Amino acid sequence: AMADLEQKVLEMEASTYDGVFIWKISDFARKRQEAVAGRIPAIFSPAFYTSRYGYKMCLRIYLNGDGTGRGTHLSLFFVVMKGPNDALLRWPFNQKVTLMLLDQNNREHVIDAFRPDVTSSSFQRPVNDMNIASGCPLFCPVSKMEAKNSYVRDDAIFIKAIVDLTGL
Amino acid sequence: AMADLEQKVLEMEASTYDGVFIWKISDFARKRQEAVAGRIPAIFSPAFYTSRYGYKMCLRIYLNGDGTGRGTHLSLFFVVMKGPNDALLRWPFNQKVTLMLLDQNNREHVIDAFRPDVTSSSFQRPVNDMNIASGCPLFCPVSKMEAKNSYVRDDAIFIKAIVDLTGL
Amino acid sequence: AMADLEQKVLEMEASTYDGVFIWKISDFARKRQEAVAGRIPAIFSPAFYTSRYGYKMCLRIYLNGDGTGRGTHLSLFFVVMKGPNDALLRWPFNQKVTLMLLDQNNREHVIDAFRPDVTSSSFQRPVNDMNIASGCPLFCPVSKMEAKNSYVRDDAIFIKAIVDLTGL
Repeated sequence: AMADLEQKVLEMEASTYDGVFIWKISDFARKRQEAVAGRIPAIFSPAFYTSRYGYKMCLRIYLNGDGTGRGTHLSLFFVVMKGPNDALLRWPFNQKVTLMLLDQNNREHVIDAFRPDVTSSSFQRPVNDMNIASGCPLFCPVSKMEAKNSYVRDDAIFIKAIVDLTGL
Repeated sequence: AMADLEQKVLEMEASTYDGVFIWKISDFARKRQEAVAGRIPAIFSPAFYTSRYGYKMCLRIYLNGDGTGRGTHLSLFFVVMKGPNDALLRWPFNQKVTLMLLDQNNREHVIDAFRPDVTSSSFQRPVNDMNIASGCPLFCPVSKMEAKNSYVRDDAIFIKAIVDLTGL
Repeated sequence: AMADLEQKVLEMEASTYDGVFIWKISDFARKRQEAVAGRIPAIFSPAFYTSRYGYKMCLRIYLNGDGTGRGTHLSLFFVVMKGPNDALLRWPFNQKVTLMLLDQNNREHVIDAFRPDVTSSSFQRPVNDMNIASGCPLFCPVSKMEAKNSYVRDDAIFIKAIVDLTGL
């Protein structure tokens, strides 16, 4: 109860309703090692929405990679979740998604973007809490970021997601 | 206090600040029977506002009717509540209000609208937590909705309120 | 924990993210006297932001004055706080700030505005929870408001802050 209430509070505190989400990941070094050790391979971000009563979404990241990026890259994925208002939304989900690793020197951000494969189960109306994630297995080489550079600063990185709202 | 905190959280989670409110009512059948049985004739929706510091409002619904619609219609009412910034607002409340029962096939929503009766106590600056509710006693026949149709889907209905912001 | 969670909830409830904040100060008479008695010289307002992930700011008011306004004026100051996303923001803080004491008769509001002194310690990237406050020592004579007039009504006053978003 108490713990479950704190959770709702944190989720409410991180949520946004305009399709733009910024995820600050503090304690980067520790989490990065917990991933390398396979103790905590992935981390989910809090949920965010395309509009006040729009699609519910979240991100999933592997600090030491997944799939073709395992052990060599930071893998970042987008997840369509079951939203409270899904019955009012058009399905399958078909909004362009842009994902970024922010350069804290704003000189060169890592960026990738994709248009949902309407035939994939990842974008159908959610039956479970979350649909199968999809995104960027090779989002960023562990060396480009992590190592040093300008992506990690004061032991934290910022991930940014932009869900295009065309048609909504 | 714990229970009181949960309530505030849930209210904050539902609040909107642009005059548009979508109220999803799950467990329709059960609440519908609680209404027919006379155990819980009415339900208040969480509060929403015309602006970040505007009028505070909520909805009141009778799943089995009230007044001229008792036992035959779904009665939907609008409620002007005592807001924390009422001293900065113009009174009496004078914004056009639109109420809707959403068709979950978007085939044809039930809609009605009204201009507040400036001389009614329902729209004067609140002295109590809530002014006397007013709205639509004959909003929707129990048969048009409930029965089946496209308003009730997966045992839930969606009510939508839109407060016109002209002059604010 | 319990009180900690309530505090978090109260903060979230008061925050805004568009650079506009309205601060309602109730129990004016009592707090006014506590300031006069030197028991509680100043009060801080809840935090608000320039954007969803922008600068974090709050206000600091002296109901019985501070500095050149001590004992004769209401002193109102602006505070740049350490925000969770300062790494992503440009420093020093350089947005125009407008502060107002609202006339609850909307006939004559007290207003002042300033463009940050970029060389000031008050606008550099925060090292501590709060930077040195800056603002209006002689914002409003204790007599103009307090005494009576239209600023204090039903034992409450409203302070409003508007942070210009040009460049953000």
